[PDB]
Amino acid sequence: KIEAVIFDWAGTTVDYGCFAPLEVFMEIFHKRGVAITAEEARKPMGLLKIDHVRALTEMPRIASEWNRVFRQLPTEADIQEMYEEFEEILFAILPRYASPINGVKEVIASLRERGIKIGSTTGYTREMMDIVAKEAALQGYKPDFLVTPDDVPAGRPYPWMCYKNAMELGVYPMNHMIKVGDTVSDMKEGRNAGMWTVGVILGSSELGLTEEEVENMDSVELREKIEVVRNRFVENGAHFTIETMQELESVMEHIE
Amino acid sequence: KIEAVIFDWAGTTVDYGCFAPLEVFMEIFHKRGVAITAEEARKPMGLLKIDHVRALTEMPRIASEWNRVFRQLPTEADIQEMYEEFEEILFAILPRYASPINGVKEVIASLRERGIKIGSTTGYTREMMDIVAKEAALQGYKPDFLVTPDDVPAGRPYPWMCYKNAMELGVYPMNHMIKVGDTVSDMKEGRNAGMWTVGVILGSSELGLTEEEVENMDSVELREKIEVVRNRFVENGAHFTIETMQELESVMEHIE
Ligand SMILES: [Mg+2]
Ligand SMILES: [Mg+2]
Repeated sequence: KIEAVIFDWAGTTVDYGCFAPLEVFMEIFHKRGVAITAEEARKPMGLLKIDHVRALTEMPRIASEWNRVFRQLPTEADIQEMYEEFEEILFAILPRYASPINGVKEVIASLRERGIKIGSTTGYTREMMDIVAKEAALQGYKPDFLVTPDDVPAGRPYPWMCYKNAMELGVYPMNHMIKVGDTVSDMKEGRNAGMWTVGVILGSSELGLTEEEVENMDSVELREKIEVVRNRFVENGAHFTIETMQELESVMEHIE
Repeated sequence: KIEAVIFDWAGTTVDYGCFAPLEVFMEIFHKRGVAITAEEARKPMGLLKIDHVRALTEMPRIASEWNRVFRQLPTEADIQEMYEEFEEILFAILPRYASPINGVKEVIASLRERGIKIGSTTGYTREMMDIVAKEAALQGYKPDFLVTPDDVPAGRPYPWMCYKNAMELGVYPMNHMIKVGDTVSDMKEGRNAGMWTVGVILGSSELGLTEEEVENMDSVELREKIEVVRNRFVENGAHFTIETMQELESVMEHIE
């Protein structure tokens, strides 16, 4: 029997498409003269903040209208500088990216009515979680427990945060707990903690799309884009994969 | 691949038969008309010494006599009095049982120069451990890290103290570590946390015999009482079986 399930935040239970970072970066470039495509910015997603900015600096169609504007090429100070402005802008807007993802509520309220327990981990800092968590409760969502990289020696990929959840909820053989996320980073955490690990595709920043794009998109442009993400999960630990949260119960039943 | 070993304290790395509590466990009970056997008092060994006494009240033979000299089953006072007394009598001799089982230091130095990290769990309360380590350290042993039942929500059988060691030593997968102790409760802690669980016998508590009592020991008596203990372990989740701790450096290479 699994006695607990452990969730991630942006891309899984909140922010469909996990655009929160996306708009900060977009702005940190628009505001400087350069306009950058949603496809440009969501490519280096996955690296650390600062390595995501030197990456936007080495794409040709970008250096090439920066040196049309400043008539020089991007600098180590320009990179050191675009980074500083990150936090503020993310704080500024975070209260707009904390809507619980569609249909997530109805499954959670279905897990508790079985006596299952609910924890969560994130990459966001404790000071960022002070906001997300607040607006999510207003809009309907509050896990049984919450941990951030600030409570442990190190964040994802290490399994430290998952162990805390085990202690706090009072559950112990780990393979008695399921872990659910929306990125490569999330699959690794789960394996390194000896937990059963799952992945979600729709609205998972890995996919990149917006609820509306997903519904009006061409039945064949969609299914092939999906398959890419499902492979990427699998190739990184993923024990199982799902399109939406509504199939989670079945992956629990499977496990037995 | 094992990067770490977690050791118990009494009867595993220091004392030799425990005993530091044995005599303090039988009087507090003799003082009240009840009589308890070294075998019975030695049964729940390993718990937090607060949880231990309690287990001695929930033994049907014992209760059958807390009800013979008193109606009343014992309750919270019959329990938090014998304890109050226990710490008084024990806090008077402790520093006499902080001596390393013969030739264990000799192992621990060979495991270190081989890069492995050594951590530990126990049943003593932080107050008590503060004393025993102080002496142990003088007479040879100070491990890399110590975690007591006072630093988490509960004690052996729960896996919380081990997860901690892990968090603090920097080792991931929970099977890259080897758990080692001298009681039944020690065998469960180990498997409840997904580690390699191994018990020691000669100089333990479920053998509760002396160093020199074990020298002047026949052979048809020695060769058997030791199976009586090698069978009490395995029946409670033991992966391996050792007679003295010079045979550990092998059950390591074996796991591979
Ligand atoms: Mg995510
Ligand atoms: Mg012991």
